[PDB]
Parts: sequence; structure tokens; C-alpha cells
Amino acid sequence: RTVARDITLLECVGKGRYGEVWRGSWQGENVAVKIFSSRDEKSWFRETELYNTVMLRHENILGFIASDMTSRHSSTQLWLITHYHEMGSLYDYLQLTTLDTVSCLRIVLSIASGLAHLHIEIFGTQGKPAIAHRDLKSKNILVKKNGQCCIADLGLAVMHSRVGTKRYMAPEVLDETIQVDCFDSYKRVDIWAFGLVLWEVARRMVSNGIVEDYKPPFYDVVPNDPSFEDMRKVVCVDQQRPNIPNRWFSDPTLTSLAKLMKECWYQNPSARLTALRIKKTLTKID
Ligand SMILES: COc1cc(-c2cncc(-c3ccc(C4CCNCC4)cc3)c2C)cc(OC)c1OC
Ligand SMILES: COc1cc(-c2cncc(-c3ccc(C4CCNCC4)cc3)c2C)cc(OC)c1OC
Ligand SMILES: COc1cc(-c2cncc(-c3ccc(C4CCNCC4)cc3)c2C)cc(OC)c1OC
Repeated sequence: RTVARDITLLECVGKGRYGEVWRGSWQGENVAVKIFSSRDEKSWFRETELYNTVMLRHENILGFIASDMTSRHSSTQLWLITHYHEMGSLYDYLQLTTLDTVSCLRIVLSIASGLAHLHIEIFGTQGKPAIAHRDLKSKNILVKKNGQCCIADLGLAVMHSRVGTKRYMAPEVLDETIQVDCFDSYKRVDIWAFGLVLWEVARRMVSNGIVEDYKPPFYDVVPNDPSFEDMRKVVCVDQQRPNIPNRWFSDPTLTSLAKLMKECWYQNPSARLTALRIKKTLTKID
């Protein structure tokens, strides 16, 4: 039988330290092809090892298709092939889209659903180990045509049965007090980052004719490409948190979301809500 492996690379949709991501086509269907830099080969190995251990399948996790290693004359080429989401990342989408109550909640609940699925150990034959993502951010979330999102990029993920993006790092990572021996610590780092993503999305929800412009977390207190020290001063020494605008307190949904954010940002990691509790809270809003 024929094994059709050719993928037509059509358009580069992302480029960075990690390599490039291309919209591609296989057997007439769009796929996304991440071509790894040499600098980032470890992320290919980590994601491949994870998927070789558990084939994750969830509406809110970016769908795996294949991992490929191809020998070249002097090099090794590493590709990760996934489903393609033409609307792009949440980061891109929020730049020039505003949201209503229903679409805001649909986005954030879908993220919480994907994150809870990663975090929760499932026993038995169709089960999975618990997984922490370790690099949650709006550029690592893709928007689907049905209004839900999916979480992408498991290159830093850790299982239980490169470092994260500095802007999204939790206080205990920045002050190096994280209990590296406790898997729950990594879950709590994800929850901190989830709270920041929630803030980013909520700013784009319209209420009473008002909306905030898209900004990344801490845009008003650190530079672009903030250093580790820059972040530690803000998050650990001064214990600053993203601002909640007054106008949110005129809207019941944004008021509830502000409370939720605050409970993801406690300095004490064990005080933060769990992904499952966030899901429950979101289902009771509106
Ligand atoms: C090796 O490389 C690649 C293979 C494929 C590919 C192409 N066509 C058919 C297949 C296939 C899948 C399953 C089965 C079996 C399963 C057990 N029993 C019944 C039948 C046979 C064949 C596969 C994997 C695609 C690639 O990319 C997109 C690819 O490169 C990454
Ligand atoms: C890697 O990705 C893709 C692979 C395929 C593909 C090609 N040929 C054969 C298969 C297959 C056929 C039979 C069985 C089994 C295994 C248990 N016992 C009986 C049934 C498994 C696999 C598959 C999935 C198709 C894709 O899309 C349409 C595809 O996604 C791009
Ligand atoms: C974050 O991580 C990953 C994302 C993808 C991925 C999947 N689908 C769609 C995309 C995308 C498509 C288009 C655009 C826009 C943005 C502005 N306008 C022009 C183009 C952005 C993003 C991307 C990046 C794939 C990965 O691997 C294969 C991947 O790594 C695991």
C-alpha cells in the first residue's frame, strides 16, 4: 500500500526563535507544520515523548497529526504536524476583534476546559497522566471557527503519574521558591498564567459601549522583552497585579471575571483556584 507523506507547504504563518510554522496541505486538507530550529530541538523531543506516552484527544487541545524526523546530509530536520486553525492565535484575534458576553465566556471556558483536561489524571485504559503545560499564554492558544479555543505547544510540558515566557511567569518561578519536587506546583504556575490570559480577554469584552485596547499583561510596568529581573521586581518585590478598570464593575460578567482573576493571582500558590474550580465558576456566570 501507498503511504502518502508529501506535505505541500503553502504559507509561513509564524517565525521565531523556535523555527517556523507553515500552513500546509496533505491529501487536500489543511495542516499546520512546525519546523523546529536547532535551538529548540528539545521541545520537539518533549512533545513527541508526551504524545508517545498518551495520545491526547480533546476539543480544547491542539490536535496532533504527526512527528517527523528526517535525516539530512549534515543535519536533522524535525517537524510537528497538527490541525490548522485559520483564525490564528488568541493573541492575533484579540488585536482587532472585540467580544460580547457570550463569546468572551465561550473563549475562557474552553481554555479552562483544555487546561483542566491536561491537569487531571485519568485512571484506567482510556486514561492519561496529569500534565502541566508550563508556557500558557495567548500566543499558545488558537481560536476555532466555532468560537472555542484550543491550547497548543507542549514542548515544555511535564507529566505526573527552554523556560517559560517571562512575562507570564508566576512569582514563585521568578523568586526561585517553587517546590520543584511537587507536581502540584507546576499546575499552580499554569493557573497564574491562566489568570493573565483571562485578563487579556476580558479587556476586549464590550460593556456599556466601552472596551479596552488589546495589551499584554504588565504592559504598563515592564518593557518589551522584559528581563527576568524586571519581572521579579514587579511581580515579587512590589507584588503588582494587572489593573482592573472601573467599568468592569458596572457589568455582572466582568465583575465575576475580575474576582476569578484575583483568585488565580495569589502570591501563595496553594491559595489559587484549581482548573476544575475555575470551570465550575465559569459555568455559573450568566
Ligand atoms: C510515516 O510517515 C507518515 C505516514 C502517513 C500516513 C499516510 N498514509 C497512511 C498512513 C497509515 C496510517 C495507519 C495505517 C494502519 C494502522 C494499523 N493497521 C491498519 C492500517 C496505515 C497507514 C500513514 C500513517 C502520513 C504522514 O504525514 C501526514 C507521515 O509523515 C509524518
Ligand atoms: C496520521 O493522520 C492521518 C492518518 C490517516 C489514515 C490513513 N490511512 C489509514 C488510517 C487508519 C486506518 C485504520 C486504522 C485502524 C486501527 C485499529 N484497528 C482498525 C482500524 C488506523 C488508521 C488513517 C487514520 C488519515 C488522516 O486523515 C484522514 C490523517 O490525518 C491527517
Ligand atoms: C502555538 O503553537 C502552534 C500553533 C500552530 C498553529 C496552528 N494553526 C494555526 C496557526 C496560525 C495560523 C495563522 C496565524 C496568523 C496570524 C496573523 N495573521 C497571519 C497568520 C497564526 C497562527 C498556528 C500558529 C501550530 C503548531 O504546530 C504545528 C504549534 O506548535 C505546537
